[PDB]
Amino acid sequence: ENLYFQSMSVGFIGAGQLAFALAKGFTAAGVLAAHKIMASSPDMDLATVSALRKMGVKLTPHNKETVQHSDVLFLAVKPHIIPFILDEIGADIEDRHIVVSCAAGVTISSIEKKLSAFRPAPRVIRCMTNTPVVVREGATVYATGTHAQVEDGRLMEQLLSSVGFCTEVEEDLIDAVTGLSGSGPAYAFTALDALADGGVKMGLPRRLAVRLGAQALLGAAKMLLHSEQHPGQLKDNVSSPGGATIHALHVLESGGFRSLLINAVEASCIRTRELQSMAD
Amino acid sequence: NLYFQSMSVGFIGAGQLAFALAKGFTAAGVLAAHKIMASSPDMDLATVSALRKMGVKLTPHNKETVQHSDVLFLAVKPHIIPFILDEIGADIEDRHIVVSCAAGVTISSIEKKLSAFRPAPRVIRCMTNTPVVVREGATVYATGTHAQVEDGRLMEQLLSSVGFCTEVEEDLIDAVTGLSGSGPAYAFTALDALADGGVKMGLPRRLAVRLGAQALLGAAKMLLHSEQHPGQLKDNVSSPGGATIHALHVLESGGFRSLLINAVEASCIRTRELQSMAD
Amino acid sequence: MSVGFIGAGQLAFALAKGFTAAGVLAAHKIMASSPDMDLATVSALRKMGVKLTPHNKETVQHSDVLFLAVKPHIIPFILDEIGADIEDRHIVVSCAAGVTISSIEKKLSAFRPAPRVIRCMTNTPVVVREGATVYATGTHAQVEDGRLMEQLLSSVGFCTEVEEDLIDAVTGLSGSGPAYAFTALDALADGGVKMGLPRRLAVRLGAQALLGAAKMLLHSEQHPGQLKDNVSSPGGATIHALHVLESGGFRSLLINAVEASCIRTRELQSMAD
Amino acid sequence: NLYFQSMSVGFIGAGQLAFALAKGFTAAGVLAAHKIMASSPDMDLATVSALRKMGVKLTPHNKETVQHSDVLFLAVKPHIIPFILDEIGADIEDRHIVVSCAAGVTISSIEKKLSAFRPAPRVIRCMTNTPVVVREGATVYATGTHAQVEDGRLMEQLLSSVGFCTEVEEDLIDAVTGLSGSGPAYAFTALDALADGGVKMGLPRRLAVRLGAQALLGAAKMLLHSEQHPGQLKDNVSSPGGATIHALHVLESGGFRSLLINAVEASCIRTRELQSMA
Amino acid sequence: MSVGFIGAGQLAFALAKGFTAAGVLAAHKIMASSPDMDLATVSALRKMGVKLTPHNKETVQHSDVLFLAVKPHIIPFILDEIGADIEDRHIVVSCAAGVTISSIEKKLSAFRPAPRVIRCMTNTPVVVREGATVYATGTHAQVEDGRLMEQLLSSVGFCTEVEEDLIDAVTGLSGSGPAYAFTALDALADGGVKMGLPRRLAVRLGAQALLGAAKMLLHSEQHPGQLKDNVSSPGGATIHALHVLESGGFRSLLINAVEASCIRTRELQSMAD
Ligand SMILES: O=C(O)c1ccc2[nH]c(=O)[nH]c(=O)c2c1
Ligand SMILES: O=C(O)c1ccc2[nH]c(=O)[nH]c(=O)c2c1
Ligand SMILES: O=C(O)c1ccc2[nH]c(=O)[nH]c(=O)c2c1
Ligand SMILES: O=C(O)c1ccc2[nH]c(=O)[nH]c(=O)c2c1
Ligand SMILES: O=C(O)c1ccc2[nH]c(=O)[nH]c(=O)c2c1
Repeated sequence: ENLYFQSMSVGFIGAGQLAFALAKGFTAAGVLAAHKIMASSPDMDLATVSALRKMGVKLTPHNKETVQHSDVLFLAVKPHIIPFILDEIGADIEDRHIVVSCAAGVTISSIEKKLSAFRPAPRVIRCMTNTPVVVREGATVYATGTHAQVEDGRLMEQLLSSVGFCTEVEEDLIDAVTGLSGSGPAYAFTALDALADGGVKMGLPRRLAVRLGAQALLGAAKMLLHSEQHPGQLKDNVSSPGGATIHALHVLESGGFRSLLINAVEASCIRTRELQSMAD
Repeated sequence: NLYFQSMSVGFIGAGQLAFALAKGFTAAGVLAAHKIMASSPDMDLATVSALRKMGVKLTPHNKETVQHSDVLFLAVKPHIIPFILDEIGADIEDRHIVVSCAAGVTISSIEKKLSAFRPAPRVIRCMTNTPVVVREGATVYATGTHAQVEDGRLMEQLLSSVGFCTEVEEDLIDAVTGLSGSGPAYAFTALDALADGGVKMGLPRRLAVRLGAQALLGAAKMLLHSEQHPGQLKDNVSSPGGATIHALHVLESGGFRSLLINAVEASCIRTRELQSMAD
Repeated sequence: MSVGFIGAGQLAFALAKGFTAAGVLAAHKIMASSPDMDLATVSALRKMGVKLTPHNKETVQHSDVLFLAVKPHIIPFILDEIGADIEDRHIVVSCAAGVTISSIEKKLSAFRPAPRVIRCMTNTPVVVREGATVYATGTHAQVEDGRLMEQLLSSVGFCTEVEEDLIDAVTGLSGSGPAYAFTALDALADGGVKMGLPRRLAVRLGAQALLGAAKMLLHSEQHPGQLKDNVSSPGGATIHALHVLESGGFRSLLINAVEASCIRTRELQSMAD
Repeated sequence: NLYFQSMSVGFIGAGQLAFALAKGFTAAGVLAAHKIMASSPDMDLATVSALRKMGVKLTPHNKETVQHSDVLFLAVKPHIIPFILDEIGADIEDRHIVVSCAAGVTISSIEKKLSAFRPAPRVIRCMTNTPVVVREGATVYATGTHAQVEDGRLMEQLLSSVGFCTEVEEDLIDAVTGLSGSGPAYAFTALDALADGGVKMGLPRRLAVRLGAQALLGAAKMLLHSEQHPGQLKDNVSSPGGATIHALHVLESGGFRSLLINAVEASCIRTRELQSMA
Repeated sequence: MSVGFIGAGQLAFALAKGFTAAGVLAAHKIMASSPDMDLATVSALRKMGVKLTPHNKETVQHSDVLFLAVKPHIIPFILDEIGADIEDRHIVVSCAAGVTISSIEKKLSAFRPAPRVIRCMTNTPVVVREGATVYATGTHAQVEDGRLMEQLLSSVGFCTEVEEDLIDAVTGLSGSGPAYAFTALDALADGGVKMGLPRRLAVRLGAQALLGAAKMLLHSEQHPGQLKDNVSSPGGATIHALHVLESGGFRSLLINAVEASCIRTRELQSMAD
């Protein structure tokens, strides 16, 4: 509302799944006109690029053009690409820019070190988000850089709140957030596929089983978000004595279900830390 | 702009699912709380204490609920159902729609007990879940022998106000129980574990719970709004060599998918057992 | 166009058989050299019509496109043997797993500047013209070099250009993939035999099943999970079998395999460098 | 080809298998799409939409499919078969060849139900799979008590147009179900996982899927065109100390082979159960 | 002495090849009958010099010792086909797994009293004269019948008489044993290849290792655990490898195998009876 009237220009360096998801989310939110977004990519024959083209997002092979168009500039490329990108358009970053890095593991310090060689006070924000911004139910955290104004963090929270949950964190939490909510949707998609397989095994049509499993997970997550109760307490409320649910919970426990999800968060976090160590 | 002006709803049993439906129904604005009555043997229940605050009428006597109500939800444990039907069978009238939410309990068994008192009882079997309390439930129903077409349409309209609702053949309901009946508990277990993972890697517990729940909510919503297979949506998250595909490997190495299949199967089989013992 | 092979083991035979079955090369325009002129793969190229020789230098002098079909540990010795013989006309195509374009160009540049080098990763089903091939172009490979290589290798299966840093991963997937499939086919046949089928029939049916599913996926726009959903009737035989695969961590074993083959390929080159 | 000259085909059931066979048949040029009729209890399915696109005639009444068909494919679940035989049984004539594709359902059970209407029903039992849609199916069939010599011949020619087809004794069919009936789902599972492995090691998903499918297709063709044992072909692929033999070890360490045996066995046993129940 | 085979699959070929290699029977004094006169095992007996025929009755009329080398589910049909043709002179030797002497004698006694029946459990290495055979004598088998059978089958490997109730267990051990060994040899060769040996050499060395160890044990009075102790030098390579076998439950897998083959053999006969 107030952000739409700001008439912001947004740029994405990188035109893959995350850039498409955010562009789709921002336009569905009405905070940005699609034609006020510009995206660049070295490979213009990607499917995500054609989807962005149909939305009306401006597309170019030239990262400099994205930079010059943009007020808020998202870096949506892989971690090992970031230093080459900063070398290439570092001279084109202006005082008016806010540079938002979405690269997993890449530290504000490494970005500011590159950019400060060109102009002395680059405004940098580090972001970690996920694909459900496309349905305006993302989970986003951000940390502000050395030179990011207080108004810069409030602007970014306003923008990212339009497509889901958003909150400021200290940067040292972001690798862990990556393993939880960055990778989280993929754990859920895996779980939903498996639950549907279970529904089909027990005689449900696939379409119904997918719908029911997804509705179950959505409702449960919303319950927890609207409850101040522990998830174990909500689990207890579901499970009647001797009943169907408690029998199913036992077979999950017998396979170490809980430990697998802990293993997943840890593995994603650890990999995020070693992608940056390979950079560093 | 739905509102059932001439419908009175009663709950026999005042436990978790009764409160959840009454809360969902009232939050939806389709029923005034004062047109809902609930009966319970343990009037010191925490759920029976909350229903009073909403304005739901409470009574200790199942006969009062039956006499007050047109739509009668049977929200009791499965083994109590034949004792309930023995109690109020002679009080069932033509106007009544009896909606059983008892897991596993067949329409045939309910109709056989009620038909000893008055022929043609109108019976609908329901399987729903606790997220109706936030109007995001997953409900299926099957109509009995003597249920009229308007009965099912009315129940679907009512249960659609608190989440997804669709008609199914009765022999699918034990499997629905294993999937969406028990599913929220699988999700609560997963969210506790994901939060433990976040805490292990250094996040505060409160933030970890919030992020994990938001992640699951968003992913579920994506799937419901997409025509794409969940495997395609999974593919879009995982960048080559990246954090997510490394985490997906450790889920696979533990047989994560098989445990969720095991769970649906175990809940379904137990539902079939509970009934085969009722017979 | 004349083609030569340094090395005459399994992969050299598979390419030459595929190329000539494709009609893109005449067998008499192909030359192959081997140290052990007693390998069974050597006698097969003989019956095929390929010109044979023990001298690596003869192959170089007779061919324009030069395939290096030797084990990765022998490439430096081959380059040191023939490096003085490479000319402006030669396109050197290394099929050795792990071996970098950099390492080939370094050895050859000591003899003549700007060697034209291509790195290729292919697999044995080129012998039935259904291989899977990727290639990366070297520093001095001209534009027509890559296009020529794609034209040649597309005649024996799928072929596409990649950045060289993907090739070790390709090795773990389609380079080693046929071996995973042969293992799977042996095991599926054992399962058919356990359940009462004659071995010959069980082999034929399992192989046909795998061929048809692979073709379905290549010819469909749909995700393999969606095609899986279409096979599995509710409550049926297939979804019961898929559960027992999942319970054993079937998917993770295949991920483990691609990872292990890729990592070993990286080790083999690190030991070379 | 004079077998298929004036032949009309009907599918009772409009699910995934009826669609796959109708697509395969029309793609093969054996039958014309308009000469094919299908019936379903729910004309609002996903597959019934595609069949309408192809030009196949659709109806909600199975009696209409029977009266319009020479070769009648029963493409429904095994528990529905006795209900369908009760429904259309009085309409089966001496001209009809009844082809059951239901898993586990025995020729004897079908003949018993149809013999109450007319005494010599011509029955064939079939087990095929979804890759008939690209004419690379794997099909077996067994002929019933009253199937004429030309009947199995016609069936052989029809199903060979869409892939491999051979006659078997009926007592092998449950085992074939576990192997080539369910087989494609094992392959799709394996291809999804192999692509995940490629992605973990840095490949784009689209490329990883293409390479994995091509690897599987090429290996399968190699074995079909070779007289050699699959273990021999495996040995030819594995260079000493190399990448492939290292990957084969980790497959062996997880019992990869036993999982595929388990799968064939579980599918076969479920097929026997579905019949022993119904 | 004239010998016949009803059945001409793997086991019939192995016995006939072993017998004639042993010099105890002339190939022209051997007759074999099969329904599928197109099996590869049938053409091998042809090249060997064995007289072939499709008619089970011809084999019976031409031979004195009559081997039943058919699958266990076909024995009753064979007995019903030829039972009227058995005479005083015939010794009927059933090699079908699980099939009891009782069931054979019951079917044959309906035609002529006192049929002379032997039950045998052998294995494929009779083809190289290193088989393992046990036999049990029937109710009406004379004393010279057992001694003759031991003389014949000792020419193609180890042979001893047993009580019939041990034969299902023997089936699980030496009947199925060669298959366990072939599996073990394939896996040991894979291990040699992983560690850098060429496949042909790894197969030869692994097979020689197994042959020599088996011969050591047969020729020694010592317990296999004691011979194991003699191989394993303290701190050495062998004792490290034995630990990893133990950690995987190697011994229990072999016990599982003998048990599973024995139990299945009992099931197959229970289904027959
Ligand atoms: O590589 C991955 O698995 C992955 C997952 C989520 C992510 N979310 C985000 O905001 N930036 C990222 O790079 C990102 C990467
Ligand atoms: O025992 C349980 O865990 C359980 C779970 C979900 C349920 N949903 C419903 O509608 N009625 C029920 O009894 C029910 C019971
Ligand atoms: O040793 C191996 O496991 C192996 C497998 C496939 C290969 N394909 C190719 O093109 N060059 C290679 O060296 C190669 C090696
Ligand atoms: O139950 C199943 O999963 C299944 C799988 C493959 C099949 N192929 C066929 O031809 N008829 C079938 O019923 C069939 C059923
Ligand atoms: O089917 C089997 O696994 C098997 C193995 C060994 C055998 N040895 C013998 O003498 N008669 C048999 O039937 C036999 C059967």
